[PDB]
Amino acid sequence: STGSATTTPIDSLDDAYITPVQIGTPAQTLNLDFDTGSSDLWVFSSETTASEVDGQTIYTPSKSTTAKLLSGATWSISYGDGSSSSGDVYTDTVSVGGLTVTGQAVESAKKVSSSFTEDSTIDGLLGLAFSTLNTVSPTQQKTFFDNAKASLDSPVFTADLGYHAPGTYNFGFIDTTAYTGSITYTAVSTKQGFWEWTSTGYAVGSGTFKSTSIDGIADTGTTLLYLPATVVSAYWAQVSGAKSSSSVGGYVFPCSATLPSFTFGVGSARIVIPGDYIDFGPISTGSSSCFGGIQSSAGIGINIFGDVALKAAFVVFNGATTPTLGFASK
Ligand SMILES: C[C@H]1CC[C@H](NC(=O)[C@H]2CCCO2)CC1
Repeated sequence: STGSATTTPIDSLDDAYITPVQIGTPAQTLNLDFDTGSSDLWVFSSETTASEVDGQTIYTPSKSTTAKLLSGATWSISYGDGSSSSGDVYTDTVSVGGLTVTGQAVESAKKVSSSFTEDSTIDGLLGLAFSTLNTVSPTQQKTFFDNAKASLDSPVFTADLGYHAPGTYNFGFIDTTAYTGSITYTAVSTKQGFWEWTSTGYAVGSGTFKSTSIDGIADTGTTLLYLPATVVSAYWAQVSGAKSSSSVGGYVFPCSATLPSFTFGVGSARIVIPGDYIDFGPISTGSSSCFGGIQSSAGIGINIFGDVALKAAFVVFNGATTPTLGFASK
């Protein structure tokens, strides 16, 4: 089997991407944030504290003839951005782009933190990291991909995120029309539960490539590119007037600037992030200070190849017995 679904930016800045997902019988379609940096499929629901729901579409398990309470199971998750959610668990039928999993754990939120409430466009998350990170207790649950994997034509999924445009998540096949040149594959460590890999270096604009190992995670659920402070300083030094602002919470730059590109290495291959992809717009409405899309990972504890990097590539998440990651230009 295979599946193919379009993923759409939630706003004009590509702050996140939402993908429609069918849950239950008859189908209830919710728009979920596919997150390769976590491993829970959770949704706003009829069980979510009423004051914490503000415009989201909810899953109502009592209206699904295939929903079953997973007795005694609870979940609770906290993300790197400080947000959180928790609740109980149902199993139900879940379909993405024509690919169906029966008996998928659907984690129903009883509580969500304010950032979730305040984002009316995201109805929940669909985790695509390794199932070892799943938070369900006392019986850990599998991700949608892990459940689907044995049925797929090939044990892979791909992320093809757009810049200020829709893109595609495919399951079970590689669309050879969706990228240019060849796909370069690179090793993955699953020791922390992430799609963790080592970039071979970077360049800023038309500058020379610096060969240096940068360990980080491929994370579709993180907006920006978080890299070591040395790398990030070298980038922003090429933008007149750019500075790190403790009050704003990272590097800002004059909105009048033209940003240089940023290149990252994948083995001997190179992925170029155009300068425009690094512009996250005014820090506040009407401001001439703009927020940068490349930020320091110092204090996070891990480097994160988030959407800013991933959207510049066609990315293969290879879930073979020994997982790997592939990157192609597009
Ligand atoms: C238990 C699991 C729960 C999900 C966590 N994911 C994250 O915080 C994301 C945001 C940035 C890095 O990846 C990782 C631990």
